[PDB]
This record gives sequence, structure tokens and C-alpha cells, in this order.
Amino acid sequence: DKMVSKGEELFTGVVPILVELDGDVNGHKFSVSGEGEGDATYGKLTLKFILTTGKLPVPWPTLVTTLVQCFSRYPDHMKQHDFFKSAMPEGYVQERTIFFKDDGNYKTRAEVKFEGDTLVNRIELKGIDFKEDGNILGHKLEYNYNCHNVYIMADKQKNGIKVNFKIRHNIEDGSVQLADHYQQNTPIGDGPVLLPDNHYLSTQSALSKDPNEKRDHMVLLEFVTAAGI
Repeated sequence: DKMVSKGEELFTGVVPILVELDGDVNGHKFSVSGEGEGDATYGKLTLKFILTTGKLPVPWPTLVTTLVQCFSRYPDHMKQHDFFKSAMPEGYVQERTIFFKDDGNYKTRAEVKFEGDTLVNRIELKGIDFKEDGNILGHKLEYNYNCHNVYIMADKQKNGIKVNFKIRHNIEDGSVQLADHYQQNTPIGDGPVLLPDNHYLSTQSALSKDPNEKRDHMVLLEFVTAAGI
């Protein structure tokens, strides 16, 4: 026992990651699996995501926030404020409502937990009220990603956290599609968890392709560092 939380100790090195997502958007059903690893030491994620079942009815960038904030770098001075690591290995439920301005919405429920050596993110996603010739269903989003601040605060009733931020998705005409995120996280386990002060995560993301993958897919590099304390 060496650190503020027991869960923290699980992230000192490279950790394999699995991601399974079951999705319905305006009826169109689809699944995605992803494999890679994260090193929370540097706040770094490497991940490749594969369309397993269905035709992908939405642009890949719209799924990035849905498809493991426990891999965020918390510097030494902020170690009392890492809720995400503290809840491990049992993990946490992560729930969102995602409002795409002038378009539809995603509701997501995910379990993020260790299954053995592997950190695993299991998600259900329902999207509704998307327009047929809109920026999502019309695949009008650039295949790229912006840097964002993710604002975190303690839930003063639930032993968990409330997270708020706004994603900016580039549209290929040079304009921006906003996606407003309302997020809550709650421990799966009964163990004590860290209830943070107000702070944020500084996020950066690179989207690429494997030139040796014929399936519909997204390669993702991510770096996330906690700040604001």
C-alpha cells in the first residue's frame, strides 16, 4: 500500500485496454470494439477501434468521448482529486447526455472496471432525433479532433462527480458542430473514493487510420492532464 488510493497503484505502468460499445442511432444498430493500452504516468492512450457489426451510421469523432478518464495524468500536488483511479479496481458507472446543437442527442451508460489485467469500458449508446441531411447523419464532420477542458466537481449527494464540457467538431465547410456533455460518475463498489475539489482535465486527441485495415475503423492517440488546483 504505497499511494493515496489503492486503485491509483494499478496505473503506475502500461495497462491493456478493451472497449465494447453497443449503439442504436435513429434505429440504425451497430457495434464497435477497441484494443490498446494507457500509461496514466504521462496521461497517454493508444487505441484502435473496429466497426464489428452494422454500417457505422455516425462519424467516428462523435463517438470519441463515449469510447477511460482513469488514464488522466494527475500531477503530484493534485493526487487527492483523482476520483476515477480511486474507484478501481471495482470501477465506476459513467453516464452522459450529449446534446448536438440543432441536431439529436446521445444517452450513454458505461461500466469502466478491471476484468483481470485489462481496464475495460462497456457502453450502451442510444441516439435519437438526428436530422437525415444533418452534420452527423450526413457525415459532414472532418475526421479530426480538438483539445478541450473537462470541468469536474464533487456530487454533494451521491459520493461521485459531475462533469461538464463542450466538444467542438469541425464541419468540412470550416464551421463547428457543438456537442454539450452532461456527465455523472458513481462508484460501482462500496469502497471509499476521493471526492475532488473543482478542477479540469486538459485533453488532446489525434485521429488516424491503419493503412492495413479494410474494415471501417479509427486510430486514436490521446493525452490528458489534470489542472486548475
